[PDB]
Amino acid sequence: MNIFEMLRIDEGLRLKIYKDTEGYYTIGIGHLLTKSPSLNAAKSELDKAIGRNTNGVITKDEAEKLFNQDVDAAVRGILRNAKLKPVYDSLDAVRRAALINMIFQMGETGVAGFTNSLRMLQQKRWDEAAVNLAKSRWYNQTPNRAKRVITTFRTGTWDAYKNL
Repeated sequence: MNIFEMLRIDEGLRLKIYKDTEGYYTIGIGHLLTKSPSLNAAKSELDKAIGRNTNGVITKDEAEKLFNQDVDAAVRGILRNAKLKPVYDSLDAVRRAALINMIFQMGETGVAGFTNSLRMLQQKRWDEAAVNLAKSRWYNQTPNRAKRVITTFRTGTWDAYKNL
């Protein structure tokens, strides 16, 4: 268990281009390709990102490389966000992955809005943070995933991912 496996499970890994919920071309582990409605355009973007003429199809390895790039971007983002940096800075390794998981799902700005829960996490008030997060829209919208992430924050272990 590592971040890649965690996200592969939570977000799912797609080897072919598809449309996200906002109707935007995406691939791999939730990797947004473009907001253009043009598939050719998405295809061009994809080849660039993968560094291969893929004709809209990628390998798991290529998805992982892609994923790493996103993680890196997420980390740089966190590091320039006054609401997230302090929490991230305080978190142990597994909890960091749980936070990055959230960013993958909702975007940095969206995660940064969980003001109170973030504070609790920074304070190491695990159960309190868990209870607070269980009240969220996010929890009620994608409960299975949210519950896994929450359990990860509560325990600091990968326990929620052991038997899926």
